[PDB]
Amino acid sequence: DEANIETHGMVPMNRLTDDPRWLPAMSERVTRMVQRDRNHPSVIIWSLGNESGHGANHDALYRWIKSVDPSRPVQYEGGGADTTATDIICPMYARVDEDQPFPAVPKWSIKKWLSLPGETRPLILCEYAHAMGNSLGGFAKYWQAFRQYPRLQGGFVWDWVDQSLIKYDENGNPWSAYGGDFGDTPNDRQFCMNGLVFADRTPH
Amino acid sequence: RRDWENPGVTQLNRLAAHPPFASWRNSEEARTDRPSQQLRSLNGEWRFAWFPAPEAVPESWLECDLPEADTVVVPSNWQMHGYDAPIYTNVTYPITVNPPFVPTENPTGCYSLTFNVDESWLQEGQTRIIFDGVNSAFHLWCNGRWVGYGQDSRLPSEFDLSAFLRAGENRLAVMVLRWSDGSYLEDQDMWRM
Amino acid sequence: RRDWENPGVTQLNRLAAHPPFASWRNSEEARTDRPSQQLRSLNGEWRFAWFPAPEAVPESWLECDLPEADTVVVPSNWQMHGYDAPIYTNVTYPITVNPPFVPTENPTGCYSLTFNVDESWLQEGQTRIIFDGVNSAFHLWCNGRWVGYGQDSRLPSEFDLSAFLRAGENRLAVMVLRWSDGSYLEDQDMWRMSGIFRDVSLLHKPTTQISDFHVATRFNDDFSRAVLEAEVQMCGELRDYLRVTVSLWQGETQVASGTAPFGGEIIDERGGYADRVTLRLNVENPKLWSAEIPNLYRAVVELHTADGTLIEAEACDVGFREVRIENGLLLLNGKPLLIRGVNRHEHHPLHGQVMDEQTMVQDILLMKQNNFNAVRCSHYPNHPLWYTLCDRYGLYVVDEANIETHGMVPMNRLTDDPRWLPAMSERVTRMVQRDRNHPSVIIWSLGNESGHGANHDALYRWIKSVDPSRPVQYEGGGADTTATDIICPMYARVDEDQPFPAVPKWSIKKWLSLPGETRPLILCEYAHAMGNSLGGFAKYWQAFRQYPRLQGGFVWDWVDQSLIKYDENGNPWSAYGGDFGDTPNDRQFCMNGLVFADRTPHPALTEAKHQQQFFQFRLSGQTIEVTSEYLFRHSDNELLHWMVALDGKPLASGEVPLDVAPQGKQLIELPELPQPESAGQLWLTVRVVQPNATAWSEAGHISAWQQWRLAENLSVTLPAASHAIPHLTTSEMDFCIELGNKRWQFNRQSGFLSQMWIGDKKQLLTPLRDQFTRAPLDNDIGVSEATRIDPNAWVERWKAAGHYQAEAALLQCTADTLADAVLITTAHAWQHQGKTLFISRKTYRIDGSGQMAITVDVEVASDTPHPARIGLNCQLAQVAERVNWLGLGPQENYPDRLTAACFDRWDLPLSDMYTPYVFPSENGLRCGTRELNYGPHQWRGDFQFNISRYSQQQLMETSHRHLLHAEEGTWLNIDGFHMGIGGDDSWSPSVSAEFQLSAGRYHYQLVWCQK
Ligand SMILES: O=C1O[C@H](CO)[C@H](O)[C@H](O)[C@H]1O
Ligand SMILES: O=C1O[C@H](CO)[C@H](O)[C@H](O)[C@H]1O
Ligand SMILES: [Mg+2]
Ligand SMILES: [Mg+2]
Ligand SMILES: [Mg+2]
Ligand SMILES: [Mg+2]
Ligand SMILES: [Mg+2]
Ligand SMILES: [Mg+2]
Ligand code: NA
Ligand code: NA
Ligand code: NA
Ligand code: NA
Ligand code: NA
Ligand code: NA
Repeated sequence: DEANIETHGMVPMNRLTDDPRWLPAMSERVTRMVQRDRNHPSVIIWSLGNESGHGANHDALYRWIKSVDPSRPVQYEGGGADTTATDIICPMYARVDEDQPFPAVPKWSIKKWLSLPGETRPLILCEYAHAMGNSLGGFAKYWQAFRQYPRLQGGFVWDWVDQSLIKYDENGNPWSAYGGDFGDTPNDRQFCMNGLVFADRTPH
Repeated sequence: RRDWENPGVTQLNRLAAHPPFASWRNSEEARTDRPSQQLRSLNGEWRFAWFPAPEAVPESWLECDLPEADTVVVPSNWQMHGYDAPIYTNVTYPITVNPPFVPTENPTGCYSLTFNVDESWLQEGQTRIIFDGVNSAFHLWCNGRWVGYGQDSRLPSEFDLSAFLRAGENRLAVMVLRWSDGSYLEDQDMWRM
Repeated sequence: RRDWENPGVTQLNRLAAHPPFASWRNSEEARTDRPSQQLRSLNGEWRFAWFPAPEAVPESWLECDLPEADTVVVPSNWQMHGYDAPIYTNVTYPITVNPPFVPTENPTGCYSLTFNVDESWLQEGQTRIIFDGVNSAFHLWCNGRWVGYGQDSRLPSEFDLSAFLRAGENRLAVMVLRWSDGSYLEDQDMWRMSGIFRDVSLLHKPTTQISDFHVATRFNDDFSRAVLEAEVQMCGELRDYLRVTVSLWQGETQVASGTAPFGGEIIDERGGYADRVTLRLNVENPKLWSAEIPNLYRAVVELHTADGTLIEAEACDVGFREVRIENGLLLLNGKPLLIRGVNRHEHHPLHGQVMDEQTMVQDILLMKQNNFNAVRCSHYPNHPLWYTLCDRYGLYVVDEANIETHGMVPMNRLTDDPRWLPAMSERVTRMVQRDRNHPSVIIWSLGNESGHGANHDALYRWIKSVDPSRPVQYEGGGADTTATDIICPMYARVDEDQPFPAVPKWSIKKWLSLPGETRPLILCEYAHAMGNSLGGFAKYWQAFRQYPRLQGGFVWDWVDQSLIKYDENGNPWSAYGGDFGDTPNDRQFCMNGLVFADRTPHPALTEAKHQQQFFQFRLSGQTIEVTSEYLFRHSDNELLHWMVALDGKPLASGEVPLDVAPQGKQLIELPELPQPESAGQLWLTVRVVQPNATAWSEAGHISAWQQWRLAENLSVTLPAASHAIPHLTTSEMDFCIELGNKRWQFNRQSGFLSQMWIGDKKQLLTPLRDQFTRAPLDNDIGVSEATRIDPNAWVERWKAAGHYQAEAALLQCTADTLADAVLITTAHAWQHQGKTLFISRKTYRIDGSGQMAITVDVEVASDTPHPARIGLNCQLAQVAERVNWLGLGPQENYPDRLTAACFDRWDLPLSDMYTPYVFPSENGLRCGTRELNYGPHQWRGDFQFNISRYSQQQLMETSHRHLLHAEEGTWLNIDGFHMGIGGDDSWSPSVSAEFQLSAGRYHYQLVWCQK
């Protein structure tokens, strides 16, 4: 269960999340979620949000949750996926054997990430195997690693369904539309379609 | 105030968050998960009118249904009704980056509903309204009188209507803003509706 | 709306918090800390009008001054000018508890000011106004236009007036609310006042400016190398030509410097802070900061173009020091501290909560002169100058968020509520943003008496995250919760456990070793100094020195919160709770200091000075071992003075230079001393004297002392036979004895010495009789909340057992004629409702020398509560100018509070033998007395005494010191034994057992004679 906080377009990404003036607004998105959902057994892990860099408000909120509801781990990928604000190393798109050593927020090979000096947490990818169009190449590589490495405990594919929208042609025949198709601009075209299933639920 | 341009005001008069409730008055029904007569759905047909900005909303909308509004299903996203376009942006915010402000041209959906309640609710008890999801922020009025305001498009916003209810017909007016300071925290890679 | 009843709204249009700015436009002035033309004071005469609720304020006010307004000085607390009453309440909120609402009648202070602004300020840049402290909430308008709103009485609120001002004359209108939702977080135990009580200033900054800056210092392992890191952020016009230069100076010498363009390192996938830059300066062998030697450097932060144009400059004093807890110890610069602390409120008997430089300086001098090295900001951020002063003079400070919700039930009702998280967070976050660069602040505190809520854990974490250089502490919820890096209890005792449910106060020694516990322990409050108190102080200090993890504590507290009132005659007098019509109130509970409100010391101050000494001594024959407790400095301004005296008669003395390294020792061999064969006890006294004056002390200041008994020669000398023998005359009603010009009359019905004559003059106004009670001290009374009431308190136990009303029953009175004397023997029983509480048996032996030897043996029922004292009392007819005694002194001292007193021959004016505690009680006792001289009398034995013009009955029945009246003659209380005074807390019995008179049988002897 993930809080409704995403500040991706900021520069740098934690611009708001590291600022105390935004703590109150972020805080409600995290605490009201816990207050509402805490008795559901299916919820096993709380998430602080998505792509918001890593700011001190995150550390504050991680701690709030840990004190109020000790029954579930808290995770958060921002800022490097292994920050002080996450109980799980939860990268997005880290590769199996290949490192992607970006400055500040590298994406190590998942097998390698586990054994970095002093690291002991479980690793579960918050997002992996980007299913955009003809994709899923290399999927088996992940599964084989998950099986061999105890601490490699799986991940969440990105994503379940294409966000395509229906539009109608001259004749009233429906068609699958994407970014820009509504005159919307700027837009990111087909980037909203990344599912394992078409919008009507027919499988890819 | 332009409460929608102030990250320090994320709600006004909103009640506290809590797990799903039904106010069952019979233990066995609560046990079986059956319906509660104390919990009613207002989903269905509502009156709706679109405006280019909150400054364009006529004050009379508070007191009476606008002749130009249309009748639409709620819940709904307005773009799906063709009132305006849904926008598909990944990273780049759909509005100029200048926290906490938003554009002056800020599409506004005016929703309204005429309803009434069981006599016993006029009698005693607390009658609240629950909006499971309003995107991105909104002001609420009942029988022309202001009730409160709420942000966070993905959690319920509840207000106590007890003191506003009246006998016979009652009118809700909900002014929803497409953009608000809450949008700054709602940059997910998806259609912006 | 009513923003003042909505915790979700704590400000409107308020600017971000930041460290002290002045916007200098010349670097040398910034370096020198000279005044800045860009920072003006708006303090001074303002116009003011009081209203009973915000709704009574007329609209016109916004536009123009109200004819009936008054001109008053700002900053000020309006209660101090008489507009309404300050209220004195401890725990119970001054308003009805119903968050977040406040009463509809809510005193509103309308303040206004017409002032000028130079055209130049408006031609360019930004002009902001800064309100350092407004209690409790406020709206602000400029030239009739609404600017913004602010909450939190203890931190600055700043607003941009750039668009609101005009050349020349301008007018502010400030509407201040006494009560707001902010009041729910401002329940500290102090007077409840209101107004613009801190400075108001106007600051000009350039459009492209330094919007914040943080200074850090990290060290190598032995502190021989440091790296100063300063992160600077700007607002405005971001351009490639901009640069920041940070230069560090030691005196007029620049020791390091760095220049860089803006653009910090990459921090995430979206890049870095292009509006930030971090400069790193290497400093070799830095001079370190500590309370012992407050070495400072000056960091100057210039914002400029690369080609050389200074945009503006900000600056700060920098103290190189590291604070860390390791292996269970709080270390400063790698050495373990021993906190000699005190809690200090910002209180002035005339100005209320307004602080001024002189007062602060005065407090700091007195603190250091009395061996304090630390202060806790109970319970809110202080006036900004306080920090500058602590940085410069050298005191460790605990900076505390202005959050206290004591009156809630349970105490964490609000701190555990997420709806209150935003309001609490601003209190913590803006405090840290303003005060993070001050070296004096070594620990952050989350507030006080607010229970332990999840909001505390979140905020603890926030700070740990933005500022890893200082520990975070918080006592609420049991003192050792997950929200504190230090076990910081309030009033935990040294050896005695107080196992309250959920939040027990364990003995401090035991607390440290509870299973799994490893943190250091520093009391955030201890040794409650209310009235005649500080009993047991030494017990604490002994433990702190013996247990490494017991690293001290902050006494509660520095200064009594008494306010000045004026009588019909216009004479000033000290007032406390309820003295302004305020009610409910907690009476004198607001007075708990080591000093009176005008800074005159209470006697307990001297006990704290001694126990907090920085030199300890041991004696072994002819050798004195001095040990230094300083961690960083050598004893470079100190000499040891030693003196040996025989019962006060000086025999030999000398001085020897002290040269002891920090934590080191020095042995000092004393010369061959007297061997007088003449009777008496030899006493060695040594004092540490500072020969040179300092920033905080004068030449000759004494910083430490200690005494030891050397040899004693008991007297075996038989006094000569008298050429005389007293005669006895008896009648049914009296026994009268005569000897020369002397006579004593013993009443056969009462059984006491009823009159004595020397020559022809009567000596007594009241007979000499036993006394087993004292006018109860604040600690005997025990109250922390003014009807109620504790049956377990001392005072109630004695009252109920009948001690104050027991009547002497005569059991025997006989007279016998001796060879060279007359002897009177008496026995009396004190009873209460059929119960015999005490039995007093005595003998009075009058000899041909004119001496009267009185022997007394008392029995105390084992089942009655231990009595306050076992002694005699009488009202002497004579009123003498001076008191001369051979015993402990010179200041008042009690059994559990006499370590500081020294045995010598003392001589003081009568009035010095009375302590004017605001709330009167037994006072002025001096213990360990062997001879007492007053007027023509002399008393010898081994007793404790007090002497003054006020009877115990009077002290007991009067509530304020100004209402006392000297009685005729002099009251003298001479005790064989006197109970401890207590003080571990002032709201439960606190006198240690060893200081309780529980022996059952007591024996004392005195000789009364003339001189
Ligand atoms: O990093 C991400 O990758 C996905 C790309 O399709 C999508 O934007 C997810 O919301 C985001 O977390
Ligand atoms: O516990 C406490 O005791 C002191 C008693 O005077 C005073 O009330 C302090 O504010 C409080 O923290
Ligand atoms: Mg808002
Ligand atoms: Mg994204
Ligand atoms: Mg408020
Ligand atoms: Mg220069
Ligand atoms: Mg010009
Ligand atoms: Mg309190
Ligand atoms: Na695995
Ligand atoms: Na996508
Ligand atoms: Na110690
Ligand atoms: Na007090
Ligand atoms: Na010396
Ligand atoms: Na009294």
